[PDB]
Amino acid sequence: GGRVHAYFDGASRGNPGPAAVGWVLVSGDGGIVAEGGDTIGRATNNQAEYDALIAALEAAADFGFDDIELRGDSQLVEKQLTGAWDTNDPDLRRKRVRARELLTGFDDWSITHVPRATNERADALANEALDDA
Ligand SMILES: [Mn+2]
Ligand SMILES: [Mn+2]
Repeated sequence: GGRVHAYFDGASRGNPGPAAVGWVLVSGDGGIVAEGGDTIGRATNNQAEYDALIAALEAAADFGFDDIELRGDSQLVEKQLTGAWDTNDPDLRRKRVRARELLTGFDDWSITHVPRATNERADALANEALDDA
């Protein structure tokens, strides 16, 4: 039930190195119903952006929304998720299958690119968690 705008962001300090995720669930009247930031251990930049997507999807599914608008600032996640790009990387393939499994739970979905400054809150959640690692 209901629409949510789900922001997500990864942070990582190596290839791989210490990494974290951040995510924010907004209603349409603009309330932050839930948000999160967590350390995830060692991961690449691209892994952390995916892991933040998946954490956002899991939170939105938990809250039982039926219509999700994903908002993030990772080209690689967007292009792969929408099928514009593919990858050989079996790990990122698995993360896409997981994201798509989660998406199948919503009646409708979308994804939109926002500049990182627009994604400031998810970015702050990820980085504050990472700064504490
Ligand atoms: Mn990002
Ligand atoms: Mn960021």
